[PDB]
Amino acid sequence: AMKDHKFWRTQPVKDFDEKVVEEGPIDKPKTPEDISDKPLPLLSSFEWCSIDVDNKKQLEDVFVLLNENYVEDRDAGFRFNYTKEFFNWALKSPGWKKDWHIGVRVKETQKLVAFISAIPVTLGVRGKQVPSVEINFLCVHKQLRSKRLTPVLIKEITRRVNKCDIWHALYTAGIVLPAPVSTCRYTHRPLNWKKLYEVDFTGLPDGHTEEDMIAENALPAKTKTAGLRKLKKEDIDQVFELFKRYQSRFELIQIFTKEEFEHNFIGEESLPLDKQVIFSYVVEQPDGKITDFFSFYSLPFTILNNTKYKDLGIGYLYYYATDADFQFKDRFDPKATKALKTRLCELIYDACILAKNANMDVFNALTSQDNTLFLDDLKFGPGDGFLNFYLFNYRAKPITGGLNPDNSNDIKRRSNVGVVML
Ligand SMILES: CCCCCCCCCCCCCC(=O)CSCCNC(=O)CCNC(=O)[C@@H](O)C(C)(C)COP(=O)(O)OP(=O)(O)OC[C@H]1O[C@@H](n2cnc3c(N)ncnc32)[C@H](O)[C@@H]1OP(=O)(O)O
Ligand SMILES: Cc1nccn1CCCCc1ccc(CC(=O)N[C@@H](CO)C(=O)N[C@@H](CCCCN)C(=O)NCCC2CCCCC2)cc1
Repeated sequence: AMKDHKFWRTQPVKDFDEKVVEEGPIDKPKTPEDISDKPLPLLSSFEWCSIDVDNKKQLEDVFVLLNENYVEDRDAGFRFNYTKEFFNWALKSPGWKKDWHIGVRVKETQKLVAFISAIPVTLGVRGKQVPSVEINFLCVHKQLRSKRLTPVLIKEITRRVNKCDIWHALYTAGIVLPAPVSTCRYTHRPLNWKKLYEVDFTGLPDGHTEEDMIAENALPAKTKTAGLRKLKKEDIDQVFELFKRYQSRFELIQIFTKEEFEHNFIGEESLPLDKQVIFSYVVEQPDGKITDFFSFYSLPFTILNNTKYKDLGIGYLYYYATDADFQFKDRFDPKATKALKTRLCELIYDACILAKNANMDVFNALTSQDNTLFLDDLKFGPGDGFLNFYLFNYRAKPITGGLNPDNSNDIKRRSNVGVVML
């Protein structure tokens, strides 16, 4: 259908038909001297803008913008609540630039009415290093939808990034578009089933009673794992080396330096429990050789439409890593596959205890990576929403996000997708 995308049909992206043999760039090489130094045009009523995260009324402009016009569920009763803190983490990774925090203020009043964003990252498509940028936070004010302002924001953020000599991008979106490299599904391990129920995040399956469900989803008040401790700087190297090792396993990943890792996993110390964004943990055995690591972050829902409650606490399982299976085999071979499982099913379970204890009403995950071994087992239910990963200017061989054709967790053949968008 690429032809019906009046805009996308002009972009360096893979296609629906097109099968590939050799993964590589889509445009004939370019160089910054080739790119325009002039920001694109926009109706006279509006002026481009650049957002300094460290400016307080600018962060404020964005936080408000997205807080009222960003992504909602398919039925519009819940909306993402990205907090200023969260922005402070995600928009300032190492290498970030204010020139890539593009805003679009209306000139007469200056009201921020559009945003699009890029932070730099280095991909690992089938192990082939690829200097790219990661895109996220594309948002246009509700009263400005359909004015086809988006292709501009893209055309403009692309332009700025080319000017820094980068030519590739990783972006994920829900809607279907040109080259889904892979796809995944969100799932939900209820922490506060009754509340989820009282705000219509879920319903009551027949033959069941709140007690039944409430008991069915019950979680221990204390984690069940020795060595289970929360990451510190001191660990980085072993951890980082551990993570690096583990993720080797997937066809599509981010190639974290050590710094743009520590930042990604240990957030600003100042912040209190109700503010904190990233929750990273590790398992330090007696001899020290920490063997386990997993993280998750907090990204609530603004419960629009409800009188019983105004906010939903949600914890998204982030990155994780474990030595189980590999020190064992070569192939992800059975005796080793199930070897991981039990160890995984044991980690995440504590993630759910941990997340629950941090006040998260529901714990989410994606059927990407080896999520599939523990999901069903750990009671992660099927979400109604899905996520599509894409690559701008790059021929990639379709990779795996854990879904059998009936959108069922593919427990056998897991997921080749290694990144985890924020
Ligand atoms: C190497 C450098 C290059 C780097 C750049 C790489 C690509 C980046 C672009 C992708 C950015 C998405 C990433 C994320 O942020 C995560 S996903 C988070 C996304 N956020 C939201 O959904 C928040 C709430 N929604 C809105 O704010 C939305 O308003 C909107 C901004 C998403 C879309 O704006 P709009 O509804 O007013 O439509 P429009 O008239 O302005 O433009 C339409 C054209 O753009 C495409 N259109 C509509 N929604 C789209 C979407 N989410 N992604 C992409 N295209 C979209 C369409 O396919 C179409 O074009 P066609 O004619 O071709 O069909
Ligand atoms: C990069 C990025 N980060 C965040 C967003 N994006 C990009 C935007 C495109 C990705 C996207 C769009 C919209 C959403 C919101 C969303 O889809 N929410 C769904 C996720 O699946 C949801 O809340 N599902 C819940 C509630 C929806 C109810 C209203 N329809 C569900 O299935 N709940 C039932 C769970 C239940 C299963 C059984 C066990 C108990 C829990 C998520 C991601």
